[PDB]
Parts: sequence; structure tokens; C-alpha cells
Amino acid sequence: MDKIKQLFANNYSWAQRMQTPHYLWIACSDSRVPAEKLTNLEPGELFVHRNVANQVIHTDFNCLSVVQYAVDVLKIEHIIICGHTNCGGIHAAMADKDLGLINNWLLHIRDIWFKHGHLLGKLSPEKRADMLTKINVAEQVYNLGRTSIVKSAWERGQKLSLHGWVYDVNDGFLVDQGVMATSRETLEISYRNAIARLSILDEENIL
Amino acid sequence: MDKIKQLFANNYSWAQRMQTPHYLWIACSDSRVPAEKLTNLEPGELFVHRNVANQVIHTDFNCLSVVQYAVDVLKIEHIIICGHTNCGGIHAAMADKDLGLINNWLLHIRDIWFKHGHLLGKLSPEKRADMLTKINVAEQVYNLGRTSIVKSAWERGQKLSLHGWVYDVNDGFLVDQGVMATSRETLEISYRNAIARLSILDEENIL
Amino acid sequence: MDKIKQLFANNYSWAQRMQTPHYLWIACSDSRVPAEKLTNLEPGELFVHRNVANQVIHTDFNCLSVVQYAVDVLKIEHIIICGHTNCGGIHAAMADKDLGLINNWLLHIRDIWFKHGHLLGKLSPEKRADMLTKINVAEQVYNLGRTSIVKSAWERGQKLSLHGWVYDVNDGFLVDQGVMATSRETLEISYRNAIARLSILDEENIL
Amino acid sequence: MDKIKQLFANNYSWAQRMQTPHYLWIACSDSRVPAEKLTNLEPGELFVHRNVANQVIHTDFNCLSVVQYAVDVLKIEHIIICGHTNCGGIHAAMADKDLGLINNWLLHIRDIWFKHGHLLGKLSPEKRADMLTKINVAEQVYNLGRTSIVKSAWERGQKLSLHGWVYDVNDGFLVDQGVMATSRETLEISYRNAIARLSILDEENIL
Ligand SMILES: [Zn+2]
Ligand SMILES: [Zn+2]
Ligand SMILES: [Zn+2]
Ligand SMILES: [Zn+2]
Repeated sequence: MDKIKQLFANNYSWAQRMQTPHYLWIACSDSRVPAEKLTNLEPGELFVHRNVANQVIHTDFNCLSVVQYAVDVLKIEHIIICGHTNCGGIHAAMADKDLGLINNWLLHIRDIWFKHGHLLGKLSPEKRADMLTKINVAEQVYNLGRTSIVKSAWERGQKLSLHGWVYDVNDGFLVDQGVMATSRETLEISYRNAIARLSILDEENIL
Repeated sequence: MDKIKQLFANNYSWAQRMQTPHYLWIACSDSRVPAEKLTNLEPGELFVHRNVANQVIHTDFNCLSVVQYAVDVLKIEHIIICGHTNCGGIHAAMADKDLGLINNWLLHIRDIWFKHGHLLGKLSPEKRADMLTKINVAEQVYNLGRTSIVKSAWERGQKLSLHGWVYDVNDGFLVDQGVMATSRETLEISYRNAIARLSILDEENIL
Repeated sequence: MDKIKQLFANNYSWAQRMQTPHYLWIACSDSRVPAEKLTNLEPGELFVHRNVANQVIHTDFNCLSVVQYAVDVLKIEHIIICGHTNCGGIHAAMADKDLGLINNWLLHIRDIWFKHGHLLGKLSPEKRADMLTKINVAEQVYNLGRTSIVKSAWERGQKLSLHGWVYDVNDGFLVDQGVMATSRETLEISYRNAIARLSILDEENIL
Repeated sequence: MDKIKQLFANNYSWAQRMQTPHYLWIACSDSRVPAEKLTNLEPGELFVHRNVANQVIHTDFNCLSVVQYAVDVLKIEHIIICGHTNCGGIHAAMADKDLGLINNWLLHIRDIWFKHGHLLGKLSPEKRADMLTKINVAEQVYNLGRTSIVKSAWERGQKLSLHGWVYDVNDGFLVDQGVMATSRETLEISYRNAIARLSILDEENIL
């Protein structure tokens, strides 16, 4: 297109005007800011997977492959799941529409919604999407830590730390959601802790 | 870690010092330069999937979901598969090692290697990885265009163009690999054309 | 070896001595008793999918493909999920052994176990596996009924009914678990009732 | 409806009237004749996976899980892929109808058809489907044998043998397609020979 031509022009102008990976970054397909811009990391530091609503699905061959490769082959010692506010995937999950094949992918998010349905049901409707985004990140870290790949790494004494962050488009800050695991025991404790802290609602948003 | 602390410091300093998507960008997990930096695109323009060796696997629920969502729901009219030189996933595919679960993901690349085994067998060993990277991009575009999602979009007269590029880390330029499809007929012609053009070897690299 | 020679001898001897399918049968790979034997149906009546612990995982391309083909192309009007007692898959899921790749598959079952943990915990330890087998079937009918494929089949007025049964290996009697949907409303209602019924315990099953 | 009542009546009547598995059986969801009937094996001998057109897709979590569980946990020493003539899945794959989601599943079969297009093209049109059914089985044994699971089972000295058969619905006789591997070398050799043999055509099959 003229859109494709413009892109080739931008690329040429950009390029003209102008190592080991240490992190696996699992982000969302509709997040606007690259991991590299958020973290100000040196190119090559980041190994990056992006899927809709930044999920670690138990049986997703794509994401699991990336994880096994990062951990077993690349020897990466930090995996970060990063969510973000105003997440179109999360809003897509919460809407009552038949969107087609994507809805099947998003049913995992809806399972998370129902798992925390008491919490999300005590909360004013217009605030739920942000809560769900945050809880999602906690649950995906929990899923990551329960994979065979990560359990096995921990069991053979490999150094591996999982992290679960969210960034707000309003200020650019990475906010730690509380689930940080270096072992299965630290995974269970920090997960429980994080859900408990998340379940403390602001009094002005309670139904 | 001190690596995680440094990252939070970089993020804070960065953030302090500091819309509709029109493209689906399918890139590789080990590529260093973000789509946004390569294309100099406005944030929100890009919807991005990253997997190892930038594949569209026939039955990958992750990637297919992203594609169905982009096309059917977001109404994106351009899907770009971008490969890159010095691709660790491609080198991982070509190596003779048991790397574990990831090897299963990379068997699709090896199927592509064998499909073009005459071409790649006429070429000096040390040049094959770059050829395979380029051929990979052509084949993934072909795979994308053969998905039910894309066929159906074309058949109901939706505007949808597929693109297959590679960027070289040495100069930052996006190089078009020749497969550009707006229909099933343009997909077959440009695919054949592109393989034929790729199969013309430099005389100094021929065995 | 001789095992295989024997196999061919058995078959040669068996063979010497001697159509629209209407049901989709989803059953477990462990299951001893074939669907035809259970139902005394004629050859060709059954279209069969077998996986470990008879799952309809939201994002499993294999099973969803079977379901979409069955519903949209074969026009099958009845889908049956069939569990069984003494299910090795269920037993595998409840053990805390590292079994490797399959553990990731069985994590969906453990999610279900946790989901119904209060109920399952108030059962006798030697009855829990069979209770989970039954709960599993109810949950998989629920999952089947929330697929985009089934939902939109119902939405466009296609006649389609979902069933979830279990047979005891000891006696071979099919027992209906109570989740039976001809639409999304009847899925909700009968799933809610099915779980509610399973939650009324018979004293001899009580811890 | 009455269909289902009848089903339960059939079963009640059938039931009233009236263990280590050693084989993994991968077969087609269409297949009319159960594995036990084909082999006259005892209940519990067979661990069974059924999918459309009996595929071992490189990245299918469902089938790979079955295989890993069978090999690593059940310690099964024989894996059998069994195709059949008049295969609806094969026929679906060869038609150029848009069938929806399942077409993506069947694209792997079309890749195989293209791979052997010269051979298949010199056959009579009414023999091609059955020829592709046989080629499919050989290719799926090949795929099975290139899985990380099988390869590393062989690498660590585990006894494991792969088989690929086809039965004609007309007569029920299992016929070995010639790919039979007890190791990666014997996979290569017997796959090369199996295809070579299938390529020697009998004149009555010639166009
Ligand atoms: Zn998002
Ligand atoms: Zn790469
Ligand atoms: Zn079972
Ligand atoms: Zn078949």
C-alpha cells in the first residue's frame, strides 16, 4: 500500500540516520511499548514471546517451546510475564461476543475470571478489567512455575526466577504484582500472598 | 537480581525522562530490533506476535488465534512476516543436536530445508543458514495464505495483503522476499516466482 | 517382534474367518471397552476421538478440529464424552510424580481437582479418583459447550446435543453425569445441577 | 433423543448379558473397525489415540503427550500407526472445499500430497486417495520417529519399535507399509525403501 510504501520509507530513513540473552519476556500482542523501550535493555539481552493477553497456557506448544528453549538451551535465569493496562485481549475476553477462533484462546482468561469471581463480583463493574489484567499476570506466572520445564529446572538446581509485572500506559512504570518464584515453595507462597493482597478492595469500589 | 534491580532502575529513569492497529507483525523471538524501531511506526499501529523462527504452523492455535483475531475482529489489512539474519532459531533448526521440546517446533524448519534440499545442497555450507532464513519467510507467507482464516477473508472480498520480509542486522534495511499476496492466485504466482528467484545461486557459492 | 508376528497372525486368521456417522465419541486413550461394544452400534455410526483422560482442552487444535469437522461437515447431532473408572490418566494427574511432558497435559485435570477441592477433600481417599473422573466428564461437557464451534452451531439453529457419561469397568453400565446441553442455557443449568448433585454425598463415600 | 435412549437400552442389555498395555495404537477417527477387533488382543493391551487421518503432527501437544506418556511412563515398546482405505479424512484433504477449521489440520496431508505429487500424478484418479492413505502412514511413522521423545528414548537405549500399517475396509487384512524403525538409522533406511517401493507402480494402478 501507500501504508506499505510509507513503512519502507520510514525504515530506510531510520536505518540511514542510524551477545547472550538474559531474559525471556512474555508480553501481549496489543501492548504498544516494546520490552526494549520499557527496560532500556541492550539489544540481544531480550528473548521475547508475544501472544494475546500474555498467556502461559498449560498445553500451548508455541509458548512452552519458547520456555523450554530459553531455560534448557539458552540458560536464561529470568522469565518475566508482563501485562499492561488497557489490554484489548482482556477486554475481548470479558465481552459477551462471538469473536470466532480467538474466543477459544480467551476462554482461559474467562476461567481465571470465574476462579476469582467472588473478588471480581465484589468490585464495581468499570474497575474489573484492570483487576483481571493484574490477576491474569499472577495466574500466568503460577502456570509458568507449574510447567514440567520449570519444575525440572528447579529440581536439578538450575537458577531460575519467574516474575510477573504490569505496566500502566499512563506512567510507564513496571509494577510488580507479587508473584516472584525461585522454587516451587516460593511459587506457592508468593502466589497466595499476591492474590490475598489483590483481594483487598478499595472501599469506594465495593458493591 | 541486581539484573532485575537494574531493570527497574532503567525503567524508572526511562519513564521519568519521557488508536487502531493497521498491521499484524509476525517476528522471531530472538530478533533484537522491535517492529516499532524498524518501521518507526506510531505506538498502537502494530499488533505483534513473536515465536521462534517466525513460523506460521498450520495447526498452531497461538499464531492462528492471533491471525483470526487480527483479520476477523481487528480488520487489519496487512500481515507481515519478518525474518532476520543471524537467526538463532534457524541455526538451532540446522544443528544436529537434541535440544528437547524445541526440536519438535523446529522440525517444520527442517521440513522446509528438505523441501528445498536440492537448492540448499548446491550451495556452499556456510551460506545455507542465510538462504534457509529467506526461504523460511517465503514458506511462512505461503502457509499464512493457505490458512482457513485468510482464504475465507479473501473469498468474502475482505482486503488483505500478506508480506514476507527479512532484515539484515548489518544495515537495518527491510528486504522484501517476493511473496506478496492479496488473493490465492497472487499467492501462488508470487510464491513460485520468489522460490525461482531465490534458487538462482551466485556462481562463487555453487558446489 | 514375535509380539508383532502374532498380531499379524491373529489378524490374518480373524479376517479370513469373516455410511453416515451420527455420533462423535470422545473417550480416554486408556479405556479398555471400545465405543461399539459399549453401545452395540453398527460400524460407521461412530466417529471417535481418544485422548488421555478424555479432555476437551480449550485450545487443543486436535480435538477442536475433530469437533468442528463432526459438527460443521459431518452434521453430527450428538457428541458424547465418556469417562471411565480406574482411569490411569486421572490417577496420573492426581499423583505428584514428575512424568515429563504429559504432566502439562494433565495440569488441566489438576485445575479441575483444585476447582472442586472442598468437595473432593470431604471424600474418602479411595473414592476420590472415581469422583474426579465424574467431575472431569461434567467439566469437559462444559468445555465442549463453550467452544466457538458448538456455540455458533447452536446460534445458527443447528440441532446439536452434548452428553457426558461414565462407565464402571467392573460392570460396564453407562451412567449419565447430568450435564446435557442442547443450547448454552441448558448447558449452564444442567452443569450447575450436575455439580450440585455430585456435591450431595452418600455417607459411604464420606471421609 | 430416542437415539440416546436406544443407546442406553442397548448398553443396559449388553452389560446385563455379561493390566499393562504393550502397544500404542494411533488410528483414524473415521476408522470403523476397532483396534481390538483387528488384532484380537485382550482388553488392556491397547493404549489408543484416534485423530482425523491418523497424524503425528510435529507440534500437536495432544498426540505428542500420548506418545511421551506411552513411551516414558507406560514403557510401551511398540507404537503402531494404522491407516485405512476409504478414509474420509484423506478424501477431505484432497477436496478443494472450504470445510473451515479442519482444513488447517488437513493442510499437513496436502503438504504430503504435494511432496509426492509426481508419483501421485502418474496414478489413476480413482486409486490416488488410497495411494495417499498409504504414503500418509509412511510419513507419520517418519514423523513419529523424528520426535524428541522417540529419538531420545532410542538414544538412552530404551527398546522401542515403530510400525505403520493400513487395512482395506473391504477385507480387513493389515498390510505393512514398510517403514519400521527400532532406531534413527533404521527409520531413515526403511522410510527411504518404503517410499521407493510405493513408487514402483503395478500398471493396473497406472494412469
Ligand atoms: Zn494486551
Ligand atoms: Zn530469529
Ligand atoms: Zn482413562
Ligand atoms: Zn479415516
